Amino acid sequence: DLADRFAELERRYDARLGVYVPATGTTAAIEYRADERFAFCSTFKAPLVAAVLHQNPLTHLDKLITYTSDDIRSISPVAQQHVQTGMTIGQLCDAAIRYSDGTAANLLLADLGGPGGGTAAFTGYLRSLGDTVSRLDAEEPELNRDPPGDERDTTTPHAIALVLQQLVLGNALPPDKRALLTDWMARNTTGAKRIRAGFPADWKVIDKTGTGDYGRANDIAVVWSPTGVPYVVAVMSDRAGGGYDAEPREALLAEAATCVAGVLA
Amino acid sequence: DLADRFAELERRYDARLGVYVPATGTTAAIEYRADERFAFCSTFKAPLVAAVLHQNPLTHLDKLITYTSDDIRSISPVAQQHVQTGMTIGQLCDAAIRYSDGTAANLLLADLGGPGGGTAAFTGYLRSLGDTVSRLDAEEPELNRDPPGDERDTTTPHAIALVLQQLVLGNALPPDKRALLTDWMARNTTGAKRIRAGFPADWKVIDKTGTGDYGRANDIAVVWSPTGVPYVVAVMSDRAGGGYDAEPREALLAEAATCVAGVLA
Amino acid sequence: DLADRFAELERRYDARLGVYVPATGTTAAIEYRADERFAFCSTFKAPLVAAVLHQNPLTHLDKLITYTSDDIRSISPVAQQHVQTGMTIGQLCDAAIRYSDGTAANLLLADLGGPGGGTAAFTGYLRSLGDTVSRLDAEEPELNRDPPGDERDTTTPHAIALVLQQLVLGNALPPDKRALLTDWMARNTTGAKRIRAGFPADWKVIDKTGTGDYGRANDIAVVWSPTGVPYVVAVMSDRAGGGYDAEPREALLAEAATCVAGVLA
Amino acid sequence: DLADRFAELERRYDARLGVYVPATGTTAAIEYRADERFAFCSTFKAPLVAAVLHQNPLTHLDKLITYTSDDIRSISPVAQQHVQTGMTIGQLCDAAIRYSDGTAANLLLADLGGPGGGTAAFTGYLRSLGDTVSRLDAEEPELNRDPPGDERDTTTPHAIALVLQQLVLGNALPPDKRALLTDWMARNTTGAKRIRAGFPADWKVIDKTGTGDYGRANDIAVVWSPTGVPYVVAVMSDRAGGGYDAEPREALLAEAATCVAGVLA
Repeated sequence: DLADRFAELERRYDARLGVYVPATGTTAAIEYRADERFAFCSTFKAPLVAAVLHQNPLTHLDKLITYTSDDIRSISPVAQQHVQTGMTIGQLCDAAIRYSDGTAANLLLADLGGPGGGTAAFTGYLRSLGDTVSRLDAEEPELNRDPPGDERDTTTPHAIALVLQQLVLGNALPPDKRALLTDWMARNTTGAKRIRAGFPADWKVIDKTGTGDYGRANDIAVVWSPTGVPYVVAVMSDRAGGGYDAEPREALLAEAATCVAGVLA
Repeated sequence: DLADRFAELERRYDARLGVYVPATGTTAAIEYRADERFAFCSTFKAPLVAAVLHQNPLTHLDKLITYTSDDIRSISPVAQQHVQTGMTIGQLCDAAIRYSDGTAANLLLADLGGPGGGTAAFTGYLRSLGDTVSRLDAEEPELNRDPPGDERDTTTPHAIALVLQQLVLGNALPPDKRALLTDWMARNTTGAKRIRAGFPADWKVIDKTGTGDYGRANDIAVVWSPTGVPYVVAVMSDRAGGGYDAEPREALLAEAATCVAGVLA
Repeated sequence: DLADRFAELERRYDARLGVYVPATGTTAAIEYRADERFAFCSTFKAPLVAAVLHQNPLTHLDKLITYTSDDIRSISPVAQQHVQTGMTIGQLCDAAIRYSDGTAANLLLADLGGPGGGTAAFTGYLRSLGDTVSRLDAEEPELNRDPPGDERDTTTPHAIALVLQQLVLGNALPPDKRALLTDWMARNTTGAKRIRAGFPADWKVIDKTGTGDYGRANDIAVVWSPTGVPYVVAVMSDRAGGGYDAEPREALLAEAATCVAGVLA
Repeated sequence: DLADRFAELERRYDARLGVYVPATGTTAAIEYRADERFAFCSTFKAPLVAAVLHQNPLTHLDKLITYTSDDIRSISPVAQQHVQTGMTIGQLCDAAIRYSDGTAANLLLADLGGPGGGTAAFTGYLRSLGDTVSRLDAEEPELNRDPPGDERDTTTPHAIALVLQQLVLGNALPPDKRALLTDWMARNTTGAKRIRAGFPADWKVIDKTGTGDYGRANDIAVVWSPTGVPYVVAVMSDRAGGGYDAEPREALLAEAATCVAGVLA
């Protein structure tokens, strides 16, 4: 009965929507286009910070990285502000999650090293976590604007929901590094009108958004019931039909989240 | 099926739940124990105010009313403070909507004249909105204490929703008088943890709570979707098994309002 | 010289304003009517929680205190919702500060015991702290409506600033108990349009507010420079000449609060 | 008095501070080093846009301007992504106000035509507004690195302040184009930590920042007191001496904006 509401919304917004909420115990797993590929956009920055955390001792966050004006090829609300002072790996993590800093993402990719600017190294991480589907091919800003139907720079709601579940709810990171990943997502500044807006205020919400061309708008999140149960909520959308220049519609994602919330209550 | 949910919430919370959302042009009506009598408790204070308004000119609102300390018989956070100065009728209106002032409701009843200190004149008024079910027989605070089974001082979620919908959305009052009600109901102080706690914050909510013995908790409220679509939501509950001292479980009404929000999104 | 802006502010709000900011290491005190008595109103609730915290082990915060609907003689946003279940001392503390709950403060005074329904014990605690001017005589709601000119239930901005400094910034409490009072003040709901509104958001502001008749309106707070210097700011006002029904003007306090920030920076 | 506060802030942050608020009817103007030259930096992009606006018709905003990868020489997070799409003038206007787009600056200058790649055109327009002092001479990013003492590419707080007042507050643009300026300015991303960070949140703030070398940081802004009254605040600063790569200190600009808020409150 919930796959009809989602469908009514797809036509309401001239958009395509994908949803996956992994199953807990006392509740069943919500899915809708759950295995249809959607473009990562900036949502990849959450496991990207998880990857960098994984591969290094905490003392590595204090390492200072330096960059030029030419490294700024995308919206960078923080990296634009320290071109000559540079920033430590730790701030790049802060920026990449809390401000969706495109440049910070691109440096953290580099910290991972390897071919393809670190993208292949990153897709390695997801595989390690059990994710046999996602793939990262470009850096910012290209990874937002692959053509519709192109499998490059894509994930599924099913697969991204489970990478998130392991990172914050599971054991992919040791607790000290996990709390860093969590607190960042919790102090995010970019998802106030998405899954955050579809849930009551006494539900805690930590999230990481993603936005790109072709009307793409995503929001992956972990939410906490007012009694303290956690649920993982992956919502994803595009409007590829209306062209590269199609505005995204955040309301669709907030409205989705409200259908989902009434189910988890 | 949304009715399996309300029976879940009943089991999880050890209660009897009652839900009625009038059908709008764009949605079908919600029903769960819709035409079962629940106790009014303090929810009658909303139709009470619109009664004094309906019979009297706006100038009536300045009739200062005086009272003794023996007239204070229920929770009356406001009446208690003016027991030597008195309160105008329009204060007793503020008093009784926003603080659920028991005593002020008793005065407001007396102001409607008639036998049983105005309860006859009041049920009388309800019937002019087409409501032949509900009745008010007691005063404050006895109406809160009727045994289960007993039909005195009872309404139903169907009955109360439609009355409310006439008074806030409909022409049951002219605009000048109508905005005094909606304003008090909007700046109410007693309902933060009920219907309000279960709709996301981009929804506007105005409510009047009621609470009494045998676990009685209610909230009648008019909500507004983030795009301005008004709905009407009547939620009532009692736990007439757990005893006369059974505690009311607000979470139940809040968990139920989230179910409704799922359907209206 | 900051005495000129204040006196200008007295004139266009038709109010009388008291202001005190104790002198920190590098900066000189700010005073203006700093020793003219002003009514406590509800600001006394914060050192009252201090007094209860002081005389009892932490486990005393679990004592269940039980009250009746007769005990509700004043605005009590939380105490009015737990008349049947009762409330613990730590619940009362939370209400007394974060919601200025009136009934909550009365039971806490009763926990202090002693003559005067506890007003004696509270006034003595203040002496212990160094305060030889303030005095609590009545309970709530009487303490809000002593007539102008009446020393009863009055403190001074001077005296209240030095009490608040010792509780928050000194050793008048031990760390475990002190960090409880701060958090309650840091998480207040009544203070958003006063000293909080007059300080840039990058400053941290914890406060307790007071409001009574004759346009009385105070706010007592500790603030933190965005580099972390702490300052104490006692601001108190009334409009007692306008009469018992004079409205308080919150913007006077925000604006006085902005005058002071300009000087702490 | 305030004059002494700004030289305090100068001593502590190790800069020379420049401050000018035009006098309004109600206030007397603030001046600190007000007619001393500081470097435009990015703040010229405010009058730059209004120049395109003034001279061309609205349709001109839809002229697409194509550019090469060689034309990217400054921090250009928006121009970096459209090297194939090109950008309309309206877009290069957005980029240059809200993201301080270096490479969209130049393009708009080249739209002003004439000699020096439109630097001669630009001052030209400045003089048509009364401003006899400021000159623009280079482009991005040369104009950000002129040595101290050099008069090229410089303005003064008194200078820039009155042009900004003409543009946002005055009649240097017909209201239809007057709104596109202020709108872009209101939704600016590059200046959260400067003047905005020094005025309370019930003050509305619009601004165009500038940054460069020798610790140069500026912020020109139009602020609105909570009652509705508008002021113009020009805040500039450098730290020549401490070196060419001497890091700029946003804190200073935020500090000084809090003293301004002190006087105007």
